[PDB]
Amino acid sequence: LAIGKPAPLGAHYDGQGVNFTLFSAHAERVELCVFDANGQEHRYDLPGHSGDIWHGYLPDARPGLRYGYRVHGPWQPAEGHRFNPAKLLIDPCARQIDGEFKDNPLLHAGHNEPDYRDNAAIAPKCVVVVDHYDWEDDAPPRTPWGSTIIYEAHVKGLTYLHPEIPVEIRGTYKALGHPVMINYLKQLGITALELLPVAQFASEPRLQRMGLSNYWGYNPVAMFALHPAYACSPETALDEFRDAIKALHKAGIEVILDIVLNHSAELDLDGPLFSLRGIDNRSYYWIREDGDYHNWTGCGNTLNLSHPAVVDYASACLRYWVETCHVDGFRFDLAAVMGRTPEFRQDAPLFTAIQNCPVLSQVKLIAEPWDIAPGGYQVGNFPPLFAEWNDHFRDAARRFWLHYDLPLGAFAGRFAASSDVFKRNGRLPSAAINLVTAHDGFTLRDCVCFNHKHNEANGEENRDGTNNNYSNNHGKEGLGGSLDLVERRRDSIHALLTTLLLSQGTPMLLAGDEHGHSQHGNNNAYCQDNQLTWLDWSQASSGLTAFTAALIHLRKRIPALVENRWWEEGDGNVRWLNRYAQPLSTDEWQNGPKQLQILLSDRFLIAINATLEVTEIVLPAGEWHAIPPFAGEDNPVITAVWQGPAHGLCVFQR
Repeated sequence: LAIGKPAPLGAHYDGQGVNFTLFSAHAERVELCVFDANGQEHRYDLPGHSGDIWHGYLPDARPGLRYGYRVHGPWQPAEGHRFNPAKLLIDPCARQIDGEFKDNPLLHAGHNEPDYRDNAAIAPKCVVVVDHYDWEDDAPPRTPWGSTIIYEAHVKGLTYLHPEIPVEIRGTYKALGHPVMINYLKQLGITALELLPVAQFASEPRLQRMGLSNYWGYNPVAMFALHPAYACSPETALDEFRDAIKALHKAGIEVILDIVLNHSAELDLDGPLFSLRGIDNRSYYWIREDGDYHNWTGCGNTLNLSHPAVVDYASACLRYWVETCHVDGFRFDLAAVMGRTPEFRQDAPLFTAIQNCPVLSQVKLIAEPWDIAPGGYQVGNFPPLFAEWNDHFRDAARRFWLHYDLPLGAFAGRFAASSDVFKRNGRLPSAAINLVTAHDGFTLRDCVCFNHKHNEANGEENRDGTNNNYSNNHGKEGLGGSLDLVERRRDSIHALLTTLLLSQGTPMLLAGDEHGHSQHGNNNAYCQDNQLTWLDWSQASSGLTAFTAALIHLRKRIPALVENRWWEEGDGNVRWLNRYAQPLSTDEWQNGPKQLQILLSDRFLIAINATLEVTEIVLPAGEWHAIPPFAGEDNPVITAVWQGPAHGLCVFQR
């Protein structure tokens, strides 16, 4: 093997061979492993070793070359070292994997002693590849944060059962860019399509043994590879995905990738050995004093995102998806791990690396500001470049409309972009990603049809999933029921949807919530790739869809919601009025009836009756007319006193 160069990261062909690079601070020797047409394996030590980077060059190596790594080093259970050359490892920067990660006993690295059985026969291989994709004139929409509306969707579930999409592309990357979806997305009014993880992932062994699979995809095995199962053309999925991205960009729609950098599919010490564990367990992961893993993600392991080599690796990965795939931003799963040096720091290595990266600092950065370990709760403590998922808005809103036990003041707070949380530093209202629901938990519809979760299909006897849903089945457990039950919850769904799309901040709507999508009571469908999870369009509600689309287009017309500036007492952006159209007093905010009016930019008014009985609300001065979707366009009815439904609302304009 030639000496090659200590960069770039991974394997890159240059016309006369391939240059292989691999990081490892504790490896004693690295063997590039190549395979011929007879499956026979050929091994070569990597000549190069600059710093902590091992490198080499294979002259005449052509794209399509299957390879893997074999790393020698200390096998010290107590010190957190797990080097086991008996197991073929994957290049952590591999851009394409060949093979499936099906459960197998040969994969385990070993407990106190390294398992000596060779795993080459059933271990997916990496594939040298070249990218000649022509981007033509694709440019980033760069949509203002003040006019952003995110739509969380699952690549397969979004179009798998869509009647208007050609059967052979449903559930694939190709579908995302088909005229049917692009048109729908545009007419609905969303600006950013956020996809559940698309970095090649595997199904954990525990899932495969239960006859299930990993549906969401929060279990990455190759962070630089595009998940092939969602591709129409697997051996060339990336081209397919980028074609869909061109289309979406042409229609002015952005693409945001949900991504996990906090853990790998290697899970805990009982999980399969794929890469990191055998390349440099000590460096890649957060190890405790006894050599075992720090389980701060609750997934088995936690990448040490503060380690310089890991920061390089991570930031290089994020850069790859932007430069090669042209995504418009990221949504970080269990983001707190990114700031976790031992403790969470807003100035942690990854954050400063992201902020100083000319490319990454230019895209949209969204975080789930926390992890499950003590000190991992970082709501409102992320760098000013990041926006944050506002889970407190999720629960607050649910409690306000479904439980009637939330102070009128707390709700007004959540509606005003949760200032008490983001109103610091140079952060704007848009840092608050408001959501009523998301992939985890109940769909919007199930929040009004179920009091309890029904996760028995997940195989854990309903022990899994959150127990704090703040839901209200309105009378009977389950979908359907009397016309009354149907109308009573339609009022709540309209109210929750309005709260979401009209609140100050960045709205994120969950795909399927516009049309009554249900998961039938399952509130943790992470392992369900079937109906109950896939969007059922043939059964979708056209009425609620239009109701939702009108809301989103109304928003774009309200200055107080699109300017993205904090509202100041009396500046005109908003006024809070009671049931008599009077400024709420001190008492009223504390224990007054849950009824108020929110007039924005003094031309739009939202009337709220969050009590259990129909009431009358006297509107402010002027001639107010209900507007779509609460009334028809060009509505001539002037409302002086609003007859408000129980736990409902209506919007007016003057």
